[PDB]
Amino acid sequence: EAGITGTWYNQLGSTFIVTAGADGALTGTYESANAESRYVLTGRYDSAPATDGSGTALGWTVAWKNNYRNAHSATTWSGQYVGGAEARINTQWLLTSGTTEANAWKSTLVGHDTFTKVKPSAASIDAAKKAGVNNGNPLDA
Amino acid sequence: EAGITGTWYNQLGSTFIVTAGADGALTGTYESANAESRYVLTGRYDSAPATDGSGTALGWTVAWKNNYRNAHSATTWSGQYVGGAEARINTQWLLTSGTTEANAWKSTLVGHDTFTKVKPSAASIDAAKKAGVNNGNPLDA
Amino acid sequence: DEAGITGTWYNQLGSTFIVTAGADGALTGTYESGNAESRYVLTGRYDSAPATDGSGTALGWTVAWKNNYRNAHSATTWSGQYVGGAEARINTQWLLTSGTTEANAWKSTLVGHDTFTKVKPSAASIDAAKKAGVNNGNPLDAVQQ
Amino acid sequence: DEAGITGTWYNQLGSTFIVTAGADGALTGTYESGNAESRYVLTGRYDSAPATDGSGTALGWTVAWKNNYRNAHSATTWSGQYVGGAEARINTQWLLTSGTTEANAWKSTLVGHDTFTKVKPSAASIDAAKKAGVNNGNPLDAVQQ
Repeated sequence: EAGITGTWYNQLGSTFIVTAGADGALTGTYESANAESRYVLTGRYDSAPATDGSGTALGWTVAWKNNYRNAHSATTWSGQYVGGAEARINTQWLLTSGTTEANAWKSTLVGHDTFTKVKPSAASIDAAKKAGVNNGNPLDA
Repeated sequence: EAGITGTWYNQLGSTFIVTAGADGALTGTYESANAESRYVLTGRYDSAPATDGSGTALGWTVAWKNNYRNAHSATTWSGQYVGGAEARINTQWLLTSGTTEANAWKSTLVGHDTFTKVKPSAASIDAAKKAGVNNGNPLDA
Repeated sequence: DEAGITGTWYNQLGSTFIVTAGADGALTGTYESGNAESRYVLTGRYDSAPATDGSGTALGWTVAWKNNYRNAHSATTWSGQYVGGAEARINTQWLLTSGTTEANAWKSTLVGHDTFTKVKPSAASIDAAKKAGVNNGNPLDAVQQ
Repeated sequence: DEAGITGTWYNQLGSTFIVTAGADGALTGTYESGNAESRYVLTGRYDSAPATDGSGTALGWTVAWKNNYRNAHSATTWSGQYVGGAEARINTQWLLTSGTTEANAWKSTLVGHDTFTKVKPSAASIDAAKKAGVNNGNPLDAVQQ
């Protein structure tokens, strides 16, 4: 809640800006390390998590359309928030593109992203970058 | 848009009630074949799809908390809408439970759901049911 | 399950795999789209002693999409379970990973699902499947049309 | 890649697999959590002639979680790619499917990711990994503690 609301950064400096509402809503924007690269997001989170050391389940969606570009696709992230001095949101994502029926087999990509509250540097932003980046962001996005 | 807004039914009679807004918002509820089993959903969809026979990309999230139960989990569906006389929404989903760090390996289930606009019968609602149902709905939900 | 799994399996698009289930848990065979150019080696594992409570039989297999004719520089894994009976079926989830550059790693893996039965589908069935959007885990480029 | 893949690989929690890459594309070996009771047969496939453009080497493998000691009635597949070099690495996505009843089929398959390198992690590294939430694709019940 207090912990989820705010700005989050992935492995590559992509930026997730989110407000967690009292009622379980997630609202915000997803962008790159640029208004051309900013997209609306919305989701849900468990607003009354267990108090046993478990993470807080959540998920959200970005449709990759804004006033500048349309990639005809949408990503959903499913994951959990873990608070603390090194707070993280660990996720798995699915990126589905609109396709014809014949191409439906290649409609959905899968991956994983970890978000933290401190912006990374180009060192760990490029090394880790050579480690295999995992944006669920289509290039056009 | 006109085509996505409305009530959708999965393989097992689970019910997805959604409004597609002009701006790309999805808002609605997810429920069983019961207010105890109704949960808020929110998502995004491509409000300006290609006109080449491709589907419309979309996704949405349910956090499995309502005023009756809390499963401490959230499902995201990623998929595409295909319109027509047998309109469908084909999806893949991820169900992540809040877990401790040690149990994070079993935090996320994966599956697939197809939604159509006509409510199925118990025949095809139980056969197809013996065919292996795929709700992304945790039991407590 | 050794006897129940061994044999030819079809998806609803007609893709075919031929597998031998070994007593030791091995799965060995081929996956094909009809012709040799579309046929690939498969190998995997299955639970050779599953629970005796009505549960399915966990299994998985891999196909690397290289044979003596073509190479799609990719590989698919299928993870799922066998259910025996007069309508025996293998329900799976698959992952198709392509070799890519580092920059393209994030878009290296497709995910999908597919179901196999022992009954060859008719063109009819094959036509409605295609209609319900194709679910195969083979890349089209593995297919010699 | 036959030479680069053959050998022992570790995840950041210390799980280990030992694989031989055959010239023909086969992957053969074992997966273990230290002791025999936690060791399982693996088999898979890899692209034995990958692209010559900087791309990785597509591969996959399966482990059914049955050995001579225990049986978890499940199987995992890993799909991913090998990247060679002084910091050689195998990046994967995995699917862990348990045999279940029909009613529980919807919750039969876990998904996750894991990365392997040729360097055994220290307890330190192992401790921060555990901290960053465990990513292994083996069920705990496959592990003899």
